[PDB]
Amino acid sequence: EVETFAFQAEIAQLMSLIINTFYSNKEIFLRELISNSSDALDKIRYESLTDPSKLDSGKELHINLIPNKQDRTLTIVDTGIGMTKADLINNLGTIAKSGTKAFMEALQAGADISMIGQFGVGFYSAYLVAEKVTVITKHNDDEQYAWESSAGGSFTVRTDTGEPMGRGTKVILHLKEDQTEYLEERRIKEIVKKHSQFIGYPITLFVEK
Ligand SMILES: OCCN(CCO)c1nc(N2CCCCC2)c2nc(N(CCO)CCO)nc(N3CCCCC3)c2n1
Ligand SMILES: [Cl-]
Ligand SMILES: [Cl-]
Ligand SMILES: [Mg+2]
Ligand SMILES: [Mg+2]
Repeated sequence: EVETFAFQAEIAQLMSLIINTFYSNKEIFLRELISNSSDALDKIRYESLTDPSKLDSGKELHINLIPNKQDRTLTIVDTGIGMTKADLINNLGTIAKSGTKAFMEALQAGADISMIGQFGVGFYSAYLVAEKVTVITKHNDDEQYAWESSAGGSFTVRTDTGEPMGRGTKVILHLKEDQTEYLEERRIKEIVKKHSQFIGYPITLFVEK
């Protein structure tokens, strides 16, 4: 079964502002998702220091970037702490309420979309380049879930039946027709060097073949 939920009103409003505002500096989306992945890897490494069994689900701590020109997708894979069902459906949302509300105050008072990260809501910057986002995730304490939204006020959560990951998150960006530059090898490398040169984990760009 697939469950369907409404976004909270303020998040539906942020998503609509990110989709509708003319704004050319779209490349900042990659920094925000790599920064989220780095947070998740920090959390599992920290927890593993007092409880080594947390790494039984896998020891490697990395980020892979996987462009696919045929499917028009860009996938960010990490082996971080992953997210529970309750994270996906409400807990990460309730923590976002205040950053979302403040970011939207800041934008009306002159701030631009590139400061989204400073409010803890960088994930939604995905919607600068993607018409749909799929988030496949596995936390030690829960089962594998797929989250998915094409915006429009709702999102879905289902149990995931495909290729089981051990622990961590796959973000699948279904790119807009005019945003294929972000599948180009030299553009991904330019963006990673410019915005995220200082991440404490290996970032491997997979080449297509
Ligand atoms: O890059 C996107 C994928 N990842 C996985 C990285 O492994 C990711 N990580 C987040 N975090 C770091 C790993 C522990 C959880 C936090 C995180 N945090 C929040 N929120 C808390 C704010 O800090 C709400 C605001 O976005 N929301 C996320 N979303 C995306 C899917 C669920 C819905 C909203 C989210 N997503
Ligand atoms: Cl993760
Ligand atoms: Cl609908
Ligand atoms: Mg990510
Ligand atoms: Mg990810």
